[PDB]
Amino acid sequence: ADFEVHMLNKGKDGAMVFEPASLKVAPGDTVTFIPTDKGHNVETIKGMIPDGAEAFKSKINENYKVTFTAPGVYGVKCTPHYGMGMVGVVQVGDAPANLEAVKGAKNPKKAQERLDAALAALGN
Ligand SMILES: [Cu+2]
Repeated sequence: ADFEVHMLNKGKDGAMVFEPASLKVAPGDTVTFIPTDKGHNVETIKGMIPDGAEAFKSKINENYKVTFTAPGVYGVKCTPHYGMGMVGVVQVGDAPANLEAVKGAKNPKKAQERLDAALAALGN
């Protein structure tokens, strides 16, 4: 399955958002991060990627397709807008094994708020 996440200046949850900010996929699915607004990118957050994943960081304005192979929870940010809370979560598979690290990872306040809401939306 191939999914899309929009990078937006304004969305349902306010300014500087990924929509959807919460997504559950299967191993081998893809997610494309779409630069619907300019000025955004996607980057994995420190501490928020599972065993066997590779860190990643797109270029600003890049239409960025990730194939998710390693199971677990991924926290992503927009690099410039991380302090404004531009973040999202992708869960790959069921029963993610890296929740403790994910939940303990440090983040700016607005980021943490949105991450925690994304995680709760995933039933995590
Ligand atoms: Cu951004």
